[PDB]
Formats: sequence, C-alpha cells, structure tokens
Amino acid sequence: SHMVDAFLGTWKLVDSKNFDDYMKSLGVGFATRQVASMTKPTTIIEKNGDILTLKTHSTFKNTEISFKLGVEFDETTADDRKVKSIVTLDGGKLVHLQKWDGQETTLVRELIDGKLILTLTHGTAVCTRTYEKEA
Ligand SMILES: Cc1nc2ccc(Cl)cc2c(-c2ccccc2)c1C(=O)O
Ligand SMILES: Cc1nc2ccc(Cl)cc2c(-c2ccccc2)c1C(=O)O
Ligand SMILES: Cc1nc2ccc(Cl)cc2c(-c2ccccc2)c1C(=O)O
Repeated sequence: SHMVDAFLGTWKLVDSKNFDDYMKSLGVGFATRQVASMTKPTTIIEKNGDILTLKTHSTFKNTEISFKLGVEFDETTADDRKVKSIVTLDGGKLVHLQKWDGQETTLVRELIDGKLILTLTHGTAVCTRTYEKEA
C-alpha cells in the first residue's frame, strides 16, 4: 500500500529496552542472549510489487523473509523457531504474528518521528527496539 512505502529502506538500531527479557521469555539461553543483546543490527525493508522482503544483518545472525500482506507463510526465526507467520497492516502499524508450539508472539513496527519502533511481545515480556533510518 501507500502506508507500507513509509517503512521502506535501511534501518539501524539505536536503542533497546527489555530485549534480553523478551528472548528469555522465548526460551533463548543466557549465552545466546548475551551475544544477541550486544549486537546493533541493521534491518532492510524492501518491496517488489506484492512481495515485501525484510532482511536483518548482524554479527549474531542474518535472516531474510519475503511475504505478501495477509498471506500466511512459514518462517524460521533467528533463534530457530519454526513458526507460522502472517503480516498485516493496521492503519500505520505493520503487525507480524508468529504462531508455533501452541504459543504466540507479535512483532509490531510503526513510524514515530521518522524513527522505526519495533515492539516485540510475548506474554508479559514487552520489548521496545528503536531504529533510525540510514538513507
Ligand atoms: C529468569 C530466571 N532466572 C533464574 C536464575 C536462577 C534460578 Cl534458580 C531461577 C531463575 C528463574 C526461575 C524460573 C522458575 C522459577 C523460579 C525462578 C528465572 C525466571 O525466568 O523466572
Ligand atoms: C543461566 C541460567 N540459569 C538458570 C537456572 C535456573 C532456571 Cl529455572 C533458569 C535458568 C536460566 C534461564 C534459561 C532460559 C530462560 C530463563 C532463564 C538461565 C539462563 O539461560 O539465562
Ligand atoms: C525480529 C527479531 N526477532 C528476534 C527474535 C529472537 C532473537 Cl534471539 C533475535 C531476533 C532478532 C535479531 C536480533 C539481533 C540480531 C539478529 C536478529 C530480530 C531482528 O531484529 O531481526
């Protein structure tokens, strides 16, 4: 859509809250958390007609997903969960839902003041990750 166009580009992490707690909630062990916490990853968001691609680049792990809005797709996460995923658009918010093993976690991205804010939720664990556009 025209709402999606605003997310397009290269984004760099400049701040983080509760990410270690989030990973813990998912079951990521201390050793891996220490490593993933330390990194300051870059996320590339691109569009190719109907297909959105989302790339994360970092020393900890590189991941890439492509998908169409509203169409369920399989995903292997950075922490190696095999999940059923679906990305929707609620107004300004790009809402990513992952299901697996009777569990659910949401990854919401919205634009606020030219910054991309990613909110990762799993149960009581709520993580806020702030990105600045590189352009
Ligand atoms: C994050 C953490 N770190 C710990 C380190 C050491 C020990 Cl012994 C326990 C914990 C626990 C914990 C888990 C179940 C019952 C009670 C505590 C937790 C927790 O996630 O709740
Ligand atoms: C190092 C350690 N020691 C523990 C001792 C006891 C219990 Cl119950 C839990 C832990 C945990 C833990 C593992 C996953 C999620 C949450 C906590 C850890 C940790 O890997 O971070
Ligand atoms: C969205 C997401 N979900 C995750 C869930 C669990 C773990 Cl362990 C890592 C991630 C990561 C990630 C964080 C740092 C470097 C690389 C990837 C990301 C990501 O920002 O791309």
